[PDB]
Amino acid sequence: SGFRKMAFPSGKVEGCMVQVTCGTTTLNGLWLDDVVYCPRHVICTSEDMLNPNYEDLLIRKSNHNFLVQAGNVQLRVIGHSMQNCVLKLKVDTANPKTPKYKFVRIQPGQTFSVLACYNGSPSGVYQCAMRHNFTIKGSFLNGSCGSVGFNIDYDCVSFCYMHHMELPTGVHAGTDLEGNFYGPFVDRQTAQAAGTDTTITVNVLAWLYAAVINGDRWFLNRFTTTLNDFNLVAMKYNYEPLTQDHVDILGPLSAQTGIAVLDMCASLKELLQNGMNGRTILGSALLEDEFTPFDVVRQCSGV
Amino acid sequence: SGFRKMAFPSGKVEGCMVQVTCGTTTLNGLWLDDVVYCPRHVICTSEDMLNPNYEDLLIRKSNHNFLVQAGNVQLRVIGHSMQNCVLKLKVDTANPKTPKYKFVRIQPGQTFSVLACYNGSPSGVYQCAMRHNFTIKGSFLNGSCGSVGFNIDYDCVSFCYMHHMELPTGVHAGTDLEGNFYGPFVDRQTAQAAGTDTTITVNVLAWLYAAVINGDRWFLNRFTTTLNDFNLVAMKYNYEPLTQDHVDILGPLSAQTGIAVLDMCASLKELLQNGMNGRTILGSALLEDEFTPFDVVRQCSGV
Ligand SMILES: *[C@@](O)(C(=O)NCc1nccs1)[C@@H](Cc1ccccc1)NC(=O)[C@@H](COC)NC(=O)[C@@H]1CCCC(F)(F)C1
Ligand SMILES: *[C@@](O)(C(=O)NCc1nccs1)[C@@H](Cc1ccccc1)NC(=O)[C@@H](COC)NC(=O)[C@@H]1CCCC(F)(F)C1
Repeated sequence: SGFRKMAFPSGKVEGCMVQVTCGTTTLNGLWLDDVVYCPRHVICTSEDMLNPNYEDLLIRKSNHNFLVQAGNVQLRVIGHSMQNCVLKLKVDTANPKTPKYKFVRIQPGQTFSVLACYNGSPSGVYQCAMRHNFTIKGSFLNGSCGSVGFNIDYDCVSFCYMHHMELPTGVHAGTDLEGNFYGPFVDRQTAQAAGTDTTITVNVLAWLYAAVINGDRWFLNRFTTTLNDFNLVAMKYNYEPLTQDHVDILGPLSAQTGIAVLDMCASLKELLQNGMNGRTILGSALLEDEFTPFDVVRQCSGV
Repeated sequence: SGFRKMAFPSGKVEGCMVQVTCGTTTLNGLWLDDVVYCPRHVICTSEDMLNPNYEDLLIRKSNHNFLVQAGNVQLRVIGHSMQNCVLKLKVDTANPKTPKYKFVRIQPGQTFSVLACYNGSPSGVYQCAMRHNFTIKGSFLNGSCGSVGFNIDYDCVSFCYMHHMELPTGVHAGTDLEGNFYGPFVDRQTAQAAGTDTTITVNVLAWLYAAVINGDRWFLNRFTTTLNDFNLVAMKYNYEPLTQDHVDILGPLSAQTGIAVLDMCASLKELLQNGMNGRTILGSALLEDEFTPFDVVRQCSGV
């Protein structure tokens, strides 16, 4: 028993982190085979951040402008190119610790682990979710750019995120590993801000199933609603619409607990309308939306 | 910015996990140099758990009774002995991935990372705190015994916990790495239960400092109280007494924010008396007591 925000073991990713320096800018890189991936703004200076032309800035650079450090061993840069908002630095040595990997792009509502790094050295690991406005609620300080987000499935690391910057509200923005931003954000200095956000409904129901599996049942009731009558109330509380596909994904949790998806929706409908009355669910006094149905099944007992 | 429950990178610990089998019992072990450490109840059977004599059970065992698996390679057991509630299995091979390490015992209020494992394979990492009643609020399923808790300081792994069992309320109990239980718990079948718990006051104040550093200031006030008048109210809400030593530990956070420790105590005193009025602090609607002053300094900006 127990239910916690659990990150994947970060071992496989720690062996890939390096420090990339260009001039006075130092940030983190990801070393896979003979390529180091890092945010392209490592070539920029404080003056070059109003409206930079990265193609112009990259062509005025040479291989010797990039210092790459893998722990203590220096890596010799033999090539450089840009791929969208990411730099690809060809190095002379293939990383002997390169795990089996994929570059995948995630959707709002999906979760991933983040290995926060500073100067090529990992400081901590935690779990994150991609919000509907394409921001994440992470924990990052100056020098954390280049830190990556990932999921693991049978020793295969699926890299999904690279950290680039912090938005004015304190939320975080980054790209997939192909250099394409999550959301309408740019790697230049603008007054950009995160758009409106909604609560991930399928995740809140999955977390209510984890609570039932762990003994929290005070919020249950005999009632049941229709998918359409549930969506009318969800809309008023700024919750994402629940679809029939989400009901089918919640199926295994519904089967394990003997509580129907529309039965669970009637309890969520009441929690939104009345609140919790000073009671808690899995040690929390708010409804949690950062656990997917997969995360719940992965952590909870199958009994 | 941002503030999250952040575990240490688990890489150094993942390379030490092994699977230990004795008969039909399979659990996790920790391989350091040529010794594998695991819970001693791996030698027991369902019949032997009423009131076992572990000395009697261990003497009826031989080296060939223990199968040790490090990933795929089988480790040959050349010695065995008991150290309190832990078994020490001497193996023929020294772990080449053994990091620099210490066996340290932690106090209530301290935190540590947990690498949950099943069959010698790590499944996830998360942060935990030792409560005043010597239990932890972890996330563990059948087969998780042998999972370890640790802290890292400049590449030195200080192992502080080994998981043994779950208590009836769903909380977890284990030993230090010398085999000595945290708390009045035993590794036999009894109706044992966790004692009363208190809230860790110095941790709640440290977390209020993280909120001020991260922009949450609605709970601040102009008032100030004495250490003695604060402790009278803390006692009523089941909070641990705050000492002058705790005030001196909170000093660096007080200096960074310009808010005096007794000033912060007046805000906590008001939060306990009136609640939050539907407002949140660092995304939480309850007062968090699982971040130490160290954890806050480690994660928050020094500015
Ligand atoms: C790096 O880009 C970084 O850490 N970004 C993410 C952050 N998350 C919380 C705070 S920052 C880092 C690179 C660097 C620049 C110069 C010297 C050394 C490292 N940048 C910053 O730390 C930061 C200010 O430091 C000078 N600047 C930015 O993050 C840029 C702001 C505009 C958008 C951007 F171009 F994407 C990054
Ligand atoms: C192992 O001891 C274990 O996983 N313990 C911690 C748990 N946390 C949540 C659920 S269990 C595991 C060892 C094992 C025994 C037999 C077969 C395979 C593995 N034990 C258990 O999973 C569990 C029931 O499984 C048969 N029994 C216990 O945990 C014991 C209960 C009494 C106290 C104890 F002796 F310390 C352990």
